[PDB]
Amino acid sequence: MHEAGEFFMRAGSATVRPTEGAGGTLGSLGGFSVTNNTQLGLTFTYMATDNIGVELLAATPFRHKIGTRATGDIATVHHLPPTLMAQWYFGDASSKFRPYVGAGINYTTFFDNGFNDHGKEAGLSDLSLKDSWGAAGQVGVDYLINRDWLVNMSVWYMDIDTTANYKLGGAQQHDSVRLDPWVFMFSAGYRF
Repeated sequence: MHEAGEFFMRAGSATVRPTEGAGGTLGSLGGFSVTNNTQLGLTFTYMATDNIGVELLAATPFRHKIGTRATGDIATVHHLPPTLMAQWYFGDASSKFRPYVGAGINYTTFFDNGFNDHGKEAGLSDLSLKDSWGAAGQVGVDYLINRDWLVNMSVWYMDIDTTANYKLGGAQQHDSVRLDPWVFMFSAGYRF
């Protein structure tokens, strides 16, 4: 059984290295400040029945502080470490490694801190950080180290969307926030 209903569990070794500029086109706006820490989790890949499967990466709880010029740090904010990365096998039959092209999607949901005197007392405003989906296209390759276990290697580039707004005393805000740091996805994989 090397396809369809295949269950393979891996490690959640996500090496994040935030230190880029702003985007990657020809603009500059939306500064951010997040701490790097997410190299101790676990991944779970499951195939349906067509060389296609979903990979769920879960690790420690993400926590950081707002680093925008708007206020310059003042409120708290936490995201969800649990992300879903789709995987699809493109052309396979006999090779030295087990390639796989897919797309990593960052599942962002659940509320967080940030509220204040008026915000908290108003159960709104301040929040900003809302749910979103950080889908990004990328490829991956797994080296067959052993016959009972292998190693999966993958990486990212830049592609994520995040909504920043809420109800400010009875208003509808909306701020575009993106945070796609240098996160490396690599770890061992085994049938599970």
